[PDB]
Order: sequence, then structure tokens, then C-alpha cells
Amino acid sequence: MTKIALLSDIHGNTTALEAVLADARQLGVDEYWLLGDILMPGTGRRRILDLLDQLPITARVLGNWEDSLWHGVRKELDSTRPSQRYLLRQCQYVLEEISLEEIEVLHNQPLQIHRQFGDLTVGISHHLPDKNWGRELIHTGKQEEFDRLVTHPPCDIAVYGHIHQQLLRYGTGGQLIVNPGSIGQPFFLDAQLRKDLRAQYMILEFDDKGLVDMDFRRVDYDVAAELQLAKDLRLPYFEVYYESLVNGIH
Amino acid sequence: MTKIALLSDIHGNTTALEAVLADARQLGVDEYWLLGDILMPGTGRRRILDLLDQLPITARVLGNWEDSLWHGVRKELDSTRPSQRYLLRQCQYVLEEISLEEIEVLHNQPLQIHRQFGDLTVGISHHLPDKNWGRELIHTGKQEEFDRLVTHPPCDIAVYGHIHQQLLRYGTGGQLIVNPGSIGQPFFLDAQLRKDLRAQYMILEFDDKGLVDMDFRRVDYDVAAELQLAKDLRLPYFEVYYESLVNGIH
Ligand SMILES: Nc1ncnc2c1ncn2[C@@H]1O[C@H](COP(=O)(O)O)[C@@H](O)[C@H]1O
Ligand SMILES: Nc1ncnc2c1ncn2[C@@H]1O[C@H](COP(=O)(O)O)[C@@H](O)[C@H]1O
Ligand SMILES: [Fe+3]
Ligand SMILES: [Fe+3]
Ligand SMILES: [Mn+2]
Ligand SMILES: [Mn+2]
Repeated sequence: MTKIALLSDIHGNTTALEAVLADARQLGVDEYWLLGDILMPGTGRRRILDLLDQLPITARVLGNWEDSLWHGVRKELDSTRPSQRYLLRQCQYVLEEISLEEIEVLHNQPLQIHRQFGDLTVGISHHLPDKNWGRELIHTGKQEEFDRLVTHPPCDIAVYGHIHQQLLRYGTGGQLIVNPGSIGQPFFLDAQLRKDLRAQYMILEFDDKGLVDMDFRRVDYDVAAELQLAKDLRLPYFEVYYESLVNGIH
Repeated sequence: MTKIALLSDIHGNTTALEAVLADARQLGVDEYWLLGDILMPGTGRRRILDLLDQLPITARVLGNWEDSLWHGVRKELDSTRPSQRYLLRQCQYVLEEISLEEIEVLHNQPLQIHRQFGDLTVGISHHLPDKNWGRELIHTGKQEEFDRLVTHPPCDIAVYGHIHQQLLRYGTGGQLIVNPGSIGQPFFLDAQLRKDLRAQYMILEFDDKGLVDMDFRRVDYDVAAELQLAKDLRLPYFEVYYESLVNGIH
């Protein structure tokens, strides 16, 4: 048996990540897959990289926020655009602790990879195989777009992140498509589900017979402590971070 | 915490049910929801109703195969169709151990029910809220149809069965939609996934903060023993049953 924790869309949420990593340790997870969006707009910098360095990471792919950080530290952002001004300040926050060499490692990652478990081929990407940004694979996405995860090249099970929602659905040909949701910025369109903003992740378990378990988990973490950490570290756009962690509005 | 086991699409598969029930009991499950398609075309008759009698079943909805059984024993099936002569023979088999009065109880079940857990309303149905048969909610079903599970009347989380596939997706408004899959007749369109025909069910765990876990489980059972039982009982259409359990073709 191999027990795999899918970690995605941490977004610098130090407290959520630590709680998810402790939950996974308790469950006796054997390996970790990192789907990307590691840093920003949350508190975590050095502490996030150190926690991941302690992990048996057997699969890793590039999120769009790794590209955004890369552009930011290379002075390609224009603050006259509100969205870039926001990103730039986040990059500046990150640059207080994280070097350019470490950012280079964060950026030097494949868009898509594959792993094999007996008869089963698993595809892994942040979003689309060739495109780690966009809205193609949202909850109401076209079947055509979802089929891209599992064909050309084929797999039996695709795992992705990016949409910040937990998911188990299918390619046209019956291939599994799974999403662990977001560790640091869980996303709900439903206002009742939104009252619960615990960290999201998932466990896959493979054994000699095939895929034996898909566990979509929620992990409690100390929100008040994360926000106190944001204040103390002078995290930019406190009120935006606050609203996403407390009210789940983005 | 309340830990709920969703049991769907048993289809008379005695050995698969016994295995799922032992897995559930080991997990400390607090209650069981029965999504329908209890009997036929598998082996279990009295044994299935006995096993379900020993459980804390807090929710139960009508499956289309319950309707079929009721119409079958009342000679209301269409003899001009091959599929319905197959069905009639399954009904006659069931009738050997099960009384007309029990079939009436099986048939007198609601199509859809609702349960509340704190802030969350859970909708429960075999297929569609007002239609327990057809192909509307297959893996590639139209979003308009899925939205019927979660609106008019509204709920935050709909659970259904009928398609014999595990599912976690969303209504247009972000409402959860889940499917435990089939205990007795797991259905795969993907050949590699089809190599593993373990029983499917799922666990929902609710706590003080909301839905904390969605665990989509596979349960190993002794297929050889179930097929030997089918022979010993003179189950009709042994070769169809064999195909369904060994090769996964329906
Ligand atoms: N269906 C959707 N409608 C609107 N926004 C969405 C949807 N799905 C995901 N998002 C947003 O996209 C964000 C994740 O993208 P990223 O910027 O790559 O972290 C989520 O946190 C949401 O705010
Ligand atoms: N996407 C699909 N394409 C073809 N057949 C399906 C699909 N989804 C479910 N089914 C069939 O419908 C059956 C369940 O319906 P029921 O007759 O109510 O047990 C499954 O055993 C499958 O054989
Ligand atoms: Fe993200
Ligand atoms: Fe069924
Ligand atoms: Mn992303
Ligand atoms: Mn059915």
C-alpha cells in the first residue's frame, strides 16, 4: 500500500499548512504531491519552504503563482494595474526572506508529469497540462476542457488544483479527475458551505488491486493565530487576507 | 460528530454488502443512509433484508429497482421486451424468500428526503428528486439536470446513487453533489479502473463546524464465494451476474 497526500494551493498560509502536515503525519502518509501555488498572499516564507524540505515529495508541478512571483522579482509588473500592484507588494513581502536562487527553484518545475501505480497511470498538473492559469476547469467547465487532463497524453486518473475546490469527476471515457481543494484559501460559491473554511486536502491510497481510497479531508487550524501572524509580520493587504480566511470571499 | 455510511445499489450482492458492513462497523459509523436498488439481480434476499434490519438506518429512499420488483410481482411488466422477461425472472426468484407484504414496504419509500446538520441541508434521492430512473445524471449529464438535485427545493449538499460511480461535483451555485457509487455492481467506463471491481461506498462525517470528511471507499470481498453462492441458489442468468462481478460489463 502507498498512501499519498495531495497538497495544493497553500498560498503562504503557514498555520493551515502546519495543521495539514500534522494531520497527514498522523495518518501515516508515505508520500506527498505538491500541485503548486505555494507562496502568497499569505504569511509564510522561509517557514513554508522548510516544512516542505522535511517532506518526501515525489511529484511536483508549477502553479501560476510561482510564475507570478517570478515575474514580480524580475520587475515586470506595472502598479498602474490594480492586480499587478497587489502582486508586486506580495512579491516585495516575499523578497524580505526568500532569495532569487530559491525563487528560481520554485519556478523551475514541470507543468505536467505522470506517475504509475501497477495498472494505473496518473496525470498531475496545476490546471491544464500546458496552461497553469485560467478558468477552463472551474466547477461548470466544458467536458472538452476536462478531457484534456486525461487524453493526449492519456492517463487513468488525473489530479489537478487551481480552482480551490474538492472534486471527483470523469473524463468522457470514464477516467477519474480529482482535486484536493486548497490548503490556504478554500473556495466556496455556496454561502452555507462557506461558513466552514478549514483547510482542504486529499489522500489517495493505492494497493495491489488499484485505487482503494479517495479521502477528501478538512483540517482545523487556528485562524486567529494566522491573522495575528499577518499583523506581526506586516503582511500587505491585511483586510483582503482577513476576508478570505474568515469570510471566504476573494 | 456523526459518521454516516451511504449504502447504494446493493443489487442483491450478498457478499459485497457483508464486506461493506464489516468495514463500516470497524470505522465506528453512527448511521446508514440507504439510497435504493437493494435487491436484484444478485443472490441475497432474506439475508439482505436481515442485514439491513440490524443497522441504524436513519434515511431511506426509493430506487427504480424497487419499483421494478413491485411491478414484477404484480405482473405489470412488459413481456414483449427481452430486458423485462429477464426482470420478471429476477422478481420470481426474489418472491421465493420475500413476501408481497415486504415488497410493499420496499415500494413505500419516499423519492427524496432532507436532513439538517447544523447550518447544512442535505438532499437525498436515488436519482432525480422526482424521477428515480433514466440517464439524466450520468457522468456527462447536463448541468441543468444536476442543478435539480440542489434547487426546487434547495439544499447545500445532495447525495444520490443510480449511476454506480463515485462522484464529488457541484451545482451551479456551488452546492455539493456526491455519489457513493455501487456496493454490488460498480460501474467503470475506463478499462484500467474496470480491473478493480471492489465494492464502492462513501462516508460522510459532520461535526460542530460542518462537513469535515468525504471518504470514497473501496471494499474487497470474496467474489468466488458470491459466484459459488449464485450457483448454489440457482440464481437466474448466472453468466450475466458473473460478467458484472468479474469483468464489470453490464
Ligand atoms: N467557479 C469560479 N468562479 C469564480 N472564481 C473562481 C471559480 N473557481 C475558482 N475561482 C477563483 O480562482 C482562485 C484560484 O486561482 P489562483 O489565482 O490560481 O489561486 C480561487 O481562490 C477563486 O477565488
Ligand atoms: N454513463 C453511463 N453510460 C452507460 N451506462 C451507464 C452510465 N452510468 C450508469 N450506467 C448504467 O446504469 C446502471 C445503473 O442503473 P440501475 O438500472 O438503476 O441500477 C449501471 O449499472 C450502469 O450499467
Ligand atoms: Fe491557487
Ligand atoms: Fe442501481
Ligand atoms: Mn492557481
Ligand atoms: Mn437505479
